[PDB]
Amino acid sequence: NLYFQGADSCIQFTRHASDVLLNLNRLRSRDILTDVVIVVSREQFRAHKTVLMACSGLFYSIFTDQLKCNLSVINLDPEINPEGFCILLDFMYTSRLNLREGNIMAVMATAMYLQMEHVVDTCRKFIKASE
Ligand SMILES: O=C(O)CCNc1cc(Nc2ccc3[nH]c(=O)[nH]c3c2)c(Cl)cc1[N+](=O)[O-]
Repeated sequence: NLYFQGADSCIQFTRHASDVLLNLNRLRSRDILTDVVIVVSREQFRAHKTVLMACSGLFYSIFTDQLKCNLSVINLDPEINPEGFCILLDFMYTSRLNLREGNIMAVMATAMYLQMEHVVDTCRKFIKASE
């Protein structure tokens, strides 16, 4: 699937961006070219620094710091919920946010810590609606 757009009339591929993420998530599943371990409450999550930086203000700041960009292990605040992190990491790699009544507060807190503004705002709206 392709279509035209812009004063260019440039060809755009509809599924290209989502296909790239699908493939990045496959690399993560197979531990191919992963270059960082994120440690949350003694659980370990392998990932790609570029994907993290593309989705999170916190990770953008870390991995653009000339000192911290060389670390292969990054520890998060030990009060961060690991399920909250796993939900957001999955979101980064898929566009899908598995928000539920039983996890929304943890996910929101985690998204605030990671500086994922669109997710925070979304959690706020869903909390607002249920009051
Ligand atoms: O059967 C295959 O081609 C292997 C399928 N698996 C796979 C494929 C890719 N990239 C890939 C490969 C060939 C392509 N030809 C294209 O036009 N685009 C392509 C993208 C990545 Cl990055 C991870 C995985 N993976 O880890 O599973």
